[PDB]
Amino acid sequence: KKRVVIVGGGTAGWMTASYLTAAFGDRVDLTVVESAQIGTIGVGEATFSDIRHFFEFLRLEESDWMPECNATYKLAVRFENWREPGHHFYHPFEQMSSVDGFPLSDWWLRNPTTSRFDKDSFVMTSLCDAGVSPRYLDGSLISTIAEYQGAQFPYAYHFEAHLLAKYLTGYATRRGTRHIVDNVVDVALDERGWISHVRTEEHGDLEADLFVDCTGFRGLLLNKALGEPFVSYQDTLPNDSAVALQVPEPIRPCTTATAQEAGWIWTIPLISRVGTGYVYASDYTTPEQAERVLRDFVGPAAADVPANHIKMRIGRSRRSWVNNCVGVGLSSGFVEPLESTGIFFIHHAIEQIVKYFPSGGAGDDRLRELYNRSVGHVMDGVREFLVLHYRSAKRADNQYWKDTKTRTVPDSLAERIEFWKHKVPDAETVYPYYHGLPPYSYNCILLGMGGIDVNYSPALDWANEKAALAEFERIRVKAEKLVQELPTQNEYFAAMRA
Amino acid sequence: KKRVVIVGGGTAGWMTASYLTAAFGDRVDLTVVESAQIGTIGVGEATFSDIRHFFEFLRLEESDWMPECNATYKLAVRFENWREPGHHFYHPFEQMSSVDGFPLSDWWLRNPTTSRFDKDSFVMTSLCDAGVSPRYLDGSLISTIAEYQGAQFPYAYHFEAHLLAKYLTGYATRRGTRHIVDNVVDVALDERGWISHVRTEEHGDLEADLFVDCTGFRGLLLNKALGEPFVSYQDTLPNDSAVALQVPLDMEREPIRPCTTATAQEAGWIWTIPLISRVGTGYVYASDYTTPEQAERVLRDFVGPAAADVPANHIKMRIGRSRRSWVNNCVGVGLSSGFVEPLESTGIFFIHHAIEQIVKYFPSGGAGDDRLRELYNRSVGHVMDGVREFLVLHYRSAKRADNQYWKDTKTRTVPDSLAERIEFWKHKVPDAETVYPYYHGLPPYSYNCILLGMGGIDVNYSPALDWANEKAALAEFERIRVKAEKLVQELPTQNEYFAAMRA
Ligand SMILES: Cc1cc2nc3c(=O)[nH]c(=O)nc-3n(C[C@H](O)[C@H](O)[C@H](O)COP(=O)(O)OP(=O)(O)OC[C@H]3O[C@@H](n4cnc5c(N)ncnc54)[C@H](O)[C@@H]3O)c2cc1C
Ligand SMILES: Cc1cc2nc3c(=O)[nH]c(=O)nc-3n(C[C@H](O)[C@H](O)[C@H](O)COP(=O)(O)OP(=O)(O)OC[C@H]3O[C@@H](n4cnc5c(N)ncnc54)[C@H](O)[C@@H]3O)c2cc1C
Repeated sequence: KKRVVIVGGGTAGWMTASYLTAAFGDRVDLTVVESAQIGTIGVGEATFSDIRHFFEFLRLEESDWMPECNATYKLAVRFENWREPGHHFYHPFEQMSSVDGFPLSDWWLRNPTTSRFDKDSFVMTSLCDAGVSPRYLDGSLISTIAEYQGAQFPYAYHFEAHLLAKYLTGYATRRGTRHIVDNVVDVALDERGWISHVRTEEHGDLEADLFVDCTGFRGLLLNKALGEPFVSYQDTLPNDSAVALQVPEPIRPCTTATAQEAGWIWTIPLISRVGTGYVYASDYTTPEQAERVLRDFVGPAAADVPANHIKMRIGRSRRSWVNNCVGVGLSSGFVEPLESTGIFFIHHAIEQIVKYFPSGGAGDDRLRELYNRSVGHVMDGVREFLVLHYRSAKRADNQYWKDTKTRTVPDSLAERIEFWKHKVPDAETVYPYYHGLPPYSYNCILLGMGGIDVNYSPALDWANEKAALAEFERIRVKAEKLVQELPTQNEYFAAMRA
Repeated sequence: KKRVVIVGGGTAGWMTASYLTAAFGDRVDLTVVESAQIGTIGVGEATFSDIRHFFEFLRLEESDWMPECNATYKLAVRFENWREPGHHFYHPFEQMSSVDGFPLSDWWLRNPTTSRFDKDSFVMTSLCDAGVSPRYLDGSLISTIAEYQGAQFPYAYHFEAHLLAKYLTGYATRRGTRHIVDNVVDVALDERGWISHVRTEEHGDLEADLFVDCTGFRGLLLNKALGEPFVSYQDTLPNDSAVALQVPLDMEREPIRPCTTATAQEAGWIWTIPLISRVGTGYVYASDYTTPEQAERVLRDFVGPAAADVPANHIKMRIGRSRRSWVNNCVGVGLSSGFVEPLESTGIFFIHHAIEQIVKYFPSGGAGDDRLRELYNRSVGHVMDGVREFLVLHYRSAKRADNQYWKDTKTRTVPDSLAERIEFWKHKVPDAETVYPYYHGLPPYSYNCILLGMGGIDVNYSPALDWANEKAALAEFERIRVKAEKLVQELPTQNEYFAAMRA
């Protein structure tokens, strides 16, 4: 009978408790200890293509939780002004078809229907441009995380972080999770360096077979108590700061990432407000200037809203599971939210905690090794993907954007980029370990950002293009039909609440 | 405009010609040169989970080609006597379900319904045991190769190799392939080491933008002319020889079993490939442990009196792969590129993958061509290296240890990465995280089937399954059991199915 103690009551702590509750029911003992004094990070409002697995694993329907979390649909990230002023493109959550053995991006490079690869190749692009729900009013859409990401439309969500945490708190406590409001004030280690207990101020000492560090950037257990080194990603991704605001027509079904002079601004539309933030590199602009740029970007509704200034710890713990302690969430690592991967890292982590859950006996070192390899691959792969956003962005208007082309690139990515100049990204040339990103994602960024010239495959000069023309026409016909038929998110969620 | 000259008219040459015809039509000029005097290898009659992509790419229906090739269905490989005498198990061409994030093999280890993982977890196992067709008499089953292998039932075929070659010859020649029957007697190189032409005995010199070496083990262009080194796999897979028979049988006497059988022997294993009118059979063996004469005797004894007066085909195998399969303007396809023993019938898979990749990385003649060749070589090298690991696992996990040969399977070299995987697999059944990470045509369920069937390595179920609710897993095992018992009562035999196809 295993006991798990989760330290931290942010999104990471309550996702962990709820997921473990859904996986193990009352057969594993779960305790969350969270501080009333120490706040959560206060952001984290957009998700990634994994996310439908999480809510379905909890056996929750969208109507169960979306109204309570002011949640909306996220069908894509909309990138504005990365290639050039006034240009936008999408990374949509939608599989890219292959025709006669070549991805649609290859055919598009040879014979584009329009100048917009995303518009020609994915229906979700038109839904985002039109501002419609992916689901009809009758509810219809137009087991592992990986399998859910393989769905035709593996869409995601926007939500209020605090409301999701409160929702998941009720979900987990109603299903047996013990909820302690207290500070962990000491982490006691035994002679072999394992955690023997966490000491609280008022609830005594908590023992467990597994301690989950969900304490955020501070990494109280994994980093402080166990001394696990942290590996910076700042050589390749200099953005180290953010300033965020919550500020009270069709709701656009995507996150917007609008490139700025020293970083980029997110727009996350919720049911009753917008979450917004400027992620920036402090070497290139000040917190004062970044807040000014953000408030100016939002406009007069951002006048007297309080700013949340955040210094980010960018990188990952060398190992996320050390002895009897596993870091989940910001304690394990973090990269800038350009593709909204933080909750994906949490979700992946907790799926892997279940997968590699220890017995207490033989094999546990190998299970921990596999766990650590899996989470390290996800973060290292995503880091490559994020670097590609900056390395392929065409804009070069100032020192910041010029430096994206000269700074460190992971060596393996540099080689992939050289291949991608003549073969569009595919399974052979993408980071080969699971990191949540199928090849179409790389295609969307590479072609959208527009800074690297990509050649279509010479074979397409001799292949008959009839099937490819037919597939582009099918997508165009479907997109124009869907845009006329689907309701807005406003109407959809009004009916859901009703 | 572009010119491709294919040297060799075995399975590799005509698969290449027909595939390029289907990919490019008449927009590329194709020539096959093949020797009337140098025969083909004379074996290669079972295929792999990739294969339905090939025929569909050529826009062929099963009724178009199967009767002409005396073809049958291959739903699995049946491994006999590898674990222990009298034991069999399958590697079936059927996806393995996962329940609540764990593969069915994990749940089976915790709570097996029967002692047979393959019977409990795959419907195709029962079809093979029962000897029935995967398709009803009405034809119903119960764009890239990888996507075809992802089908629920990515089944394969048996066929007469020479009849398939003849069929593909007609297919390609009727669609514009020039067919030269002649010997290539010289391969001339230009100053930069590229092939300038191939000289034939009677048809002059042939130039091309791309030469495809389909000359078999001899590798006339890739290994001889261009000097490309060959990398032996014999450290890990010692089987180096084969003796084969084609045995006519009244295959209408009894149901044709829808699988290849691999029956372990004292110094290797014997294949049985059932066709419409005969059986292809052969003994793959290690020459250090038995002689050709003893191997032929064992094979003839295994087949029985129907092998009387049937001539034996003794084959020395070249086991390994070319260091690079595409060098300058020459790409090796088939045995010229590499070979591993046919334990999982992967040779035609290698050809099929190679020709798909030839189309994928087809050169322009200009910038980028070195990178395209690099990607091609990496892709085919990963396929062969991954399949090598998978084959080694058959021997490394086989329980039988009754003689020196089978004892030596446990002490022989194992690729270091596979040795590490095996240590993980003792506590986590194979999955995407632990299997060879590059495409090699083998999803994780394949590793599970071999690991659990061979029975020589103890595997523990995941500790999490002690706390996970097993209702959904029991429901899935029951669903498979119910479906399998229904299907075996309803499906026709292959005999009936193909009799109606011919009608
Ligand atoms: C600027 C920014 C933008 C982001 N945008 C996104 C996005 O769009 N999408 C996304 O998915 N993710 C996003 N993320 C990531 C996301 O915020 C985190 O992945 C997620 O919120 C989980 O945070 P956490 O629970 O790990 O840490 P926190 O929110 O910091 O929670 C830490 C918890 O530990 C508790 N704690 C700390 N010390 C103690 C102690 N001694 N005793 C008891 N309790 C203690 C605290 O009280 C708190 O409950 C963003 C992050 C940042 C910084
Ligand atoms: C024992 C054994 C069992 C096998 N079993 C299977 C199996 O079950 N499944 C499977 O998929 N694969 C199997 N394989 C592999 C299979 O045989 C090959 O994948 C396939 O037959 C392709 O052979 P090839 O065309 O490359 O060579 P070959 O059949 O040797 O053909 C070579 C061709 O090149 C020609 N040639 C050679 N030199 C010259 C010259 N100078 N001029 C002109 N022409 C020339 C020959 O005449 C011939 O046409 C097996 C192989 C062996 C050895």
